[PDB]
Amino acid sequence: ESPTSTADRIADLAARHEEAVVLAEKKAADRQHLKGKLTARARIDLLLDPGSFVELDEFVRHRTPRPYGDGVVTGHGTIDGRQVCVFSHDFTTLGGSMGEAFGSKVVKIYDFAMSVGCPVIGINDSGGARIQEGVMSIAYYTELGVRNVHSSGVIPQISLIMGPCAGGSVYSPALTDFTVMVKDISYMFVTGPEVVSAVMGEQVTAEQLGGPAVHAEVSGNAHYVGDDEQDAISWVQTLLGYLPPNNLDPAPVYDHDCAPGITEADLALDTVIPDSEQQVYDMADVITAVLDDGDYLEIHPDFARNIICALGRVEGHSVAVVANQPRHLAGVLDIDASEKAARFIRFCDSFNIPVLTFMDVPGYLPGVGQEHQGIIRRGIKLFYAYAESTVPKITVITRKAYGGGYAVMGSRQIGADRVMAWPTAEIAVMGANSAVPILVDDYRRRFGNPYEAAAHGYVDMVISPSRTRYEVARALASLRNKRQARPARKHGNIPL
Amino acid sequence: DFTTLGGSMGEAFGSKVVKIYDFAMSVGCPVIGINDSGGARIQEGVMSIAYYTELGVRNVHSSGVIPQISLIMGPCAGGSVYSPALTDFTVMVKDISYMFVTGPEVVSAVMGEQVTAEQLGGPAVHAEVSGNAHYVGDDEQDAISWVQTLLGYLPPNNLDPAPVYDHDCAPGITEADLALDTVIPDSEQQVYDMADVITAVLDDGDYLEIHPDFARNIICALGRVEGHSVAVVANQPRHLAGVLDIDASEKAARFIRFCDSFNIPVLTFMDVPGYLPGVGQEHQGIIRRGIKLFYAYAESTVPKITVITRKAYGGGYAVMGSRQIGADRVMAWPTAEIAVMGANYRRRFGNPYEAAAHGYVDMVISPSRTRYEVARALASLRNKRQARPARKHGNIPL
Amino acid sequence: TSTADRIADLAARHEEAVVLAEKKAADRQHLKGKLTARARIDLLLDPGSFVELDEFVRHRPRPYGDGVVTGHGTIDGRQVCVFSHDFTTLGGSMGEAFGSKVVKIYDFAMSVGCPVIGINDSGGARIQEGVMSIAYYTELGVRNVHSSGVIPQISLIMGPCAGGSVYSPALTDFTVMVKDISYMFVTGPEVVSAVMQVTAEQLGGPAVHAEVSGNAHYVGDDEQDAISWVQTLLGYLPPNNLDPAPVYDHDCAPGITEADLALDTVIPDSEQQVYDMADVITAVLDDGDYLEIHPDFARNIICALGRVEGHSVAVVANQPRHLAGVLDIDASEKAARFIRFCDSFNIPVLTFMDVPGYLPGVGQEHQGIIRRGIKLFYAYAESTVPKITVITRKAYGGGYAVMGSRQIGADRVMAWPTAEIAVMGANSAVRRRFGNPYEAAAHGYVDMVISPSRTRYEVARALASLRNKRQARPARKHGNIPL
Repeated sequence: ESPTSTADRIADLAARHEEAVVLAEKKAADRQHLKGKLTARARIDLLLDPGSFVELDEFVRHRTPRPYGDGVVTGHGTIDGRQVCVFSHDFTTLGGSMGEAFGSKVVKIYDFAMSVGCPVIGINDSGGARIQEGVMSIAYYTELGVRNVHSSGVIPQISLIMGPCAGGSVYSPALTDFTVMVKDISYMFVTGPEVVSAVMGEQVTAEQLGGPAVHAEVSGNAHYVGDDEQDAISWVQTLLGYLPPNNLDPAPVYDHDCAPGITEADLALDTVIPDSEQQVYDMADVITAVLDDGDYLEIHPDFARNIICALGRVEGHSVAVVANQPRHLAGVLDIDASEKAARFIRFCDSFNIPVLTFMDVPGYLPGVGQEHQGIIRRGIKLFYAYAESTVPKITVITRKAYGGGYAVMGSRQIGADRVMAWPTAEIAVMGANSAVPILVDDYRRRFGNPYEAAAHGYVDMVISPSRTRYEVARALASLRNKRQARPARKHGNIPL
Repeated sequence: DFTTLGGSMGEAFGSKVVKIYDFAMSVGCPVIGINDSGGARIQEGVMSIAYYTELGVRNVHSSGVIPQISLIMGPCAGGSVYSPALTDFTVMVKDISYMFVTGPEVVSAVMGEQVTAEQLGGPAVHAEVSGNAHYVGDDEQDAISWVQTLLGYLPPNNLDPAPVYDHDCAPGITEADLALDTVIPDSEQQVYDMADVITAVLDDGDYLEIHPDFARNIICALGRVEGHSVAVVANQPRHLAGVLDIDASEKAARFIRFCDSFNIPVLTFMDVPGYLPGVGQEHQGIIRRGIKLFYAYAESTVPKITVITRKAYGGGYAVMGSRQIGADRVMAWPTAEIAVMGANYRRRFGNPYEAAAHGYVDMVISPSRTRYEVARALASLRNKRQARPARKHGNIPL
Repeated sequence: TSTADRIADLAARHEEAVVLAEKKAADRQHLKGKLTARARIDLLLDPGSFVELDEFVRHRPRPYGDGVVTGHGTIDGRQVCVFSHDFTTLGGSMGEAFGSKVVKIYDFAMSVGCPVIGINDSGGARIQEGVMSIAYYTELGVRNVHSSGVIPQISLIMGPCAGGSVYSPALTDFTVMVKDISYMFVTGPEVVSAVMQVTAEQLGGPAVHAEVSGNAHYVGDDEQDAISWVQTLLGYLPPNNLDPAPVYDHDCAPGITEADLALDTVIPDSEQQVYDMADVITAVLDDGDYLEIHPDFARNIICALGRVEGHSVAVVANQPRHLAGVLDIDASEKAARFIRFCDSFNIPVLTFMDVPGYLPGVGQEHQGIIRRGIKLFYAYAESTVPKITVITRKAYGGGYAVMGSRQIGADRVMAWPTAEIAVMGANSAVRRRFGNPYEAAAHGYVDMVISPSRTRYEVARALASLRNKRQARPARKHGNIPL
């Protein structure tokens, strides 16, 4: 019911707003704080620019307790001045459970984001499906999932996991481009610990089964884990600072403080590669020499540490970095590193971010484990990602460049636009220990260098390492107007 | 030709394969590669790698453009695996073929593992464990025959139509159809063979099965209805109660995306209780890998018909070609149980009628009618046109 | 339970949903001289071709189907989608379940590109559902707008159709009502009389919309005739705006016939004597037959679909038997929308012209003959389908400009020796020297001057010569036609 008078309806609206927000927030704060968690609205407030939030569907209700908003807070705002859409589950209101009203609110802000081409950040903290709504619940899960698939590579999609996330709740995060978890308040699994322990013979805790560390290091479902909710939200904002709003519009360009000439940071790369091939180096020291301010945002820091995927800038422009890391498993490629880099590269290609590869790859990790778990069809994903991509590709060969690993890591035949090799680059069909299908020191002298590849034009230049920053910046600037045609098809058939 | 220079990859060799692949892309016809190689020609150094890469690149730019089929009829190691891995179907032959990125010499010298080539990457390994092999022939005649039969279902390319064959379906109800009224057991812990339903519906009771020895809890096959190519994805309760898991999800997911690329409609037979639980499945990444099948269904635009024979719980029901994921026609049997969960109640909710009340299902039929209604739906959907997101490509989880 | 028991349980609800519901519905509808929703679906579609969807959908008394029968089928072998309100169940009123069923049939028809036939017989909005009903009305309306010119849309009005119920029929391409059993109005006679005293038939009965308002393109004597009318109409149309129209075999005489020669005498000698333009049209079309649109509305103009050599042809022709064939508001809007529809579905336009000018008067000017008569000019100029024009007699000023003259875009314009193509008539220019087509012919504004007996023969040839016509269109979301 409503009042009749105009002033009384304005007052009545103020009362319902008071109940739906101010009251609902006080009380949610009490229940969440005793579990070390923030409220849906506190997270929205930390994520968005102050004063930018426009809340939608504040007075939506389900159709049979009927709290305003139905357990999710939705709307849009800005992050560092650029528009974004937002939803944030309220775990304290009907469990943040997936219902038709809840789901319709999330569907609307997703439709809006697709309509204007802006990113979507989902803040997840849910008790799961709303069982009393029966199959209706499933329908809306599927609706949201379908939008994720139709937004994939169109608008950036980021998932923050800041509470329970089980069952159908895992479906939308799984389809977004980045999933960010938080240290002690989040977990993630399709099937829960109690039923795993009831049908399978396994007694496991929620954190052992699908805690943050599991997905950051073992399954690879988590691209970053924040120490606290603030650290995760900050990571998300920093990531958005590298991305375009959509796959058509340009990425942001920032002012820079790049040295035009040789610096001591540049001269340090002349000694970064050890004399002995037993000794490794930290690729990060190479990467930081090239990127603006020596800084980058690392994707999957704790997953497949034998390869680095990161976003940085050169002369104020977004650049994606993929680099073999000799500090872990000698920088060989394997299943985890290949899927890690493969999806990173395909994402950057969709949103027109050029890829800067630093190569030092001795080969693949050999064992029964790798073959039986499918290194062929899963390692080939990185080949597919490189060959499919049309963004500018610049490749710096620092050391090992053996066989298929060399082929995959942004070689010129796979589509790289500029390939430079240091004199430490060893570009060969295989190492000298493997080439005894026909003394290994002699082979090492003839072929442990880039000059056969350079002689065939497979690399474009062989430079002193200190020139790297400079040449990368040149190559990048020369490639910004690149246009490359794509095969005509509904889509490819990438191995899965 | 393995007997000539080891059948090894070089610039001349490689340029010959480059020329035939360029031709096939040029006229839009399928490519069948027959592999039997000692590997890279090391005397040619990086040249060999370059050409491997060239062929790989062509495979990627042909993916979803022309059907690509790889027969592995011998050794296939190192660089040799790259092109087969990128084609759409890999067919091996027992006793004579194997595939691995790194060979046993290096596995033992680097990892301390003593394994033979056949244990490391033999046909059984790739047909049953890794999934790299979509079919393994007993002999070469059987593998070649399999490849030709497969081609008989497929269009030459992603624009031209698939072949249509002469037909012999009985116009009215048969006893094979009426047999489906009895296939679902009364007792719910008792299973049935989903293959009997599939063979009841398809022409000649026949289908060419993809990945027969891999993830047998799901069936992927090509068959025909009234002479037209139809792709079948079906839960098989004979293995793991028809549960979904990592292997089944990736198997069906790629099958569906390939069929979508070449305009083959997808007919789903649903009977899924849920997902396989365990530390194994979660830590091996069931979230991001199981979701691949959801991506495949939701992305696809070919006609999709779904027959719900029995269990239809939660996310399993969502993924298996529900209407909300994009299916154009969804019919349910009276044995269909469409609910959020099973018993985590059974009398009021163990049936298709709440989903039917919401229009989430289009149809509740006696099973003997399935073949007929499926045929009608398929024929009614051949002119389907559906728009696709504008993008270079999506960002499917890998 | 048991598997056999669930099959039997399903048989019980199926009989409950259709057979028992059908006999009660048939009773309550026969009590008003109307057939059932399912009976009409069965008269419309090919026997046994109907596939019903959403048979057990229920709202949130809960009857199966929620008061509308939805599905798809074939008409004379070609696929069509159909919905049919059941007035006896919950008033055949618009609710969310009801609405979702028609939305699904509409989505399907848009998806496969086949026509939609809606059969309307509704108590209006389901008030108990509040705004939900409006929401769903709107959904359906939007789909009509996005189907407009994409798939043929036909509305059968076979009972009450008031309030929100009028919105979707108004947006379809053809609305057909039935004598004595149907009516249409935005607001009902109750409130209309409460600000004025009127009955439903005088406010919005079929005769009103067939002759006065123009909302009804045809009125059937009974339901069977209206349905037959719709099937005959679909036999002329493509399934959608991309795929070709049906082509039938014919037995056209290859040479000049006596039927052809009868037109040499059809135009009277003295210019105050009028003729029946229909005799010319029937001389040109296959079997002397055509399907007339808006037969009782603006009868100074004829709009019809016929065939030449088995191919669909649209005919727009001035009719001197009514208002001497002048153009007016009603005739302009009728012909204009017919032409735009035919252009959307790639049906060529055959014009027969005998136009002395416009109907004069305060009535016509004050009600906007400028902005509404100009719609027909827009329709001709916008259209890109082949346009063939036969000028039988009067060809005066803007009237001649509008009916498919060559400068407005016609591809072939032939004139009889009785054609008087002039800037204005004899009385207004202050004529024996100008009462003829030859200054127009001398300028090439007409392409040929023929003896009337040649008409059919040249028309057919022109038609056959133009099937591969392509014409570029302005780059725009859409135009700004006057409304």
